[PDB]
Amino acid sequence: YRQLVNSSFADLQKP
Amino acid sequence: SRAFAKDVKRIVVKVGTAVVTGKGGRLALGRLGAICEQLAELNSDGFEVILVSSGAVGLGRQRLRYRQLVNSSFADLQKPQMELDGKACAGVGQSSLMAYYETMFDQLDVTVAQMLVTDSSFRDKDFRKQLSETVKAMLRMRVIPVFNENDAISTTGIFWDNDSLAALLSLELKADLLILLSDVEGLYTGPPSDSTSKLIHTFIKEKHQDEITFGRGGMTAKVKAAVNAAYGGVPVIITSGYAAENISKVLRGLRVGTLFHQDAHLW
Amino acid sequence: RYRQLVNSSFADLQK
Amino acid sequence: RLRYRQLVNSSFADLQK
Ligand SMILES: Nc1ncnc2c1ncn2[C@@H]1O[C@H](COP(=O)(O)OP(=O)(O)O)[C@@H](O)[C@H]1O
Ligand SMILES: N[C@H](CCC(=O)OP(=O)(O)O)C(=O)O
Repeated sequence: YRQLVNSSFADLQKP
Repeated sequence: SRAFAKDVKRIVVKVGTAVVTGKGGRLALGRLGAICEQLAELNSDGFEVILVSSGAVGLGRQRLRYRQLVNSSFADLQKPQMELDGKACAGVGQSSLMAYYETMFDQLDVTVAQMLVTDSSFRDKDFRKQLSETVKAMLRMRVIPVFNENDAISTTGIFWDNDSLAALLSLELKADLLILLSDVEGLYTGPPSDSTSKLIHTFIKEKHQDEITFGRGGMTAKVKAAVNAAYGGVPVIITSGYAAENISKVLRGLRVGTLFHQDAHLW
Repeated sequence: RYRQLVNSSFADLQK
Repeated sequence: RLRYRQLVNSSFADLQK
């Protein structure tokens, strides 16, 4: 979750 | 009164900011497509078309903002977000708009070329002739130029905005008409919001000039550019940019828009 | 608002 | 393309799950 909150939408696109 | 249509060959048309961008800053697809189609059919007929477009800044905001949101931490997407630099926007929006124009005109069998001139380089002497030579050659080649003020690199008391660019350009090119395509359907005796005004067919000084309300631009600059463009040749016409057929009926001799003619005292 | 943030979609963050 | 569209239209929490 911390990852999901300090990450950039683009990052979500990359595994 | 509008009788020059039997002579007009070289035409300069300007599309403002509220004619190219609709909702959200994206392109107004139908409006731009219709205007491009009419310009293409005008070019095919034999007229020489000069285009001075605008609206790159909005496209700018759009794509740049998107990129912002794309590369921004989810939580960080709530904290204050910087405002996109005006110059930075221009550098993206001009490219986007020029590419869209190129694709439409390649679909419409017309070839266009990019021509960016900064307004502070117009005091030079060699440019005064080089611009006239290059535009003459490209018009003889049946190629529609798309002039625009270069905002990516540049440097108020004086407003030398897009209207001034179009006016002084048509002063240089020795054109015939400088059509000002805008959201409104012409001049008005005050704001168009209320119902105590009237559409003005012809612009005579000592009947409407210092008797009407004039308000990065606005009609307080539109009128000041149009008067200077008018005196020195080149009658100008202001017409609504929404209507797709407006150019045709303007050039067919019909009575559409407002005239700023140097010999308007006769009419 | 963070609660709302979590609910919204990147699409919505825009507009 | 479809994955991009799915990610563009999803809830943060959904992105988590
Ligand atoms: N007679 C008038 N007096 C004052 N304001 C006017 C008058 N007629 C129109 N306006 C307003 O001024 C604005 C001028 O827009 P315009 O300068 O043509 O395009 P842009 O500002 O988007 O480049 C219009 O949106 C219109 O609402
Ligand atoms: N590049 C844009 C062109 C748009 C524009 O100039 O319209 P105007 O300020 O004359 O109403 C700008 O300089 O603001």
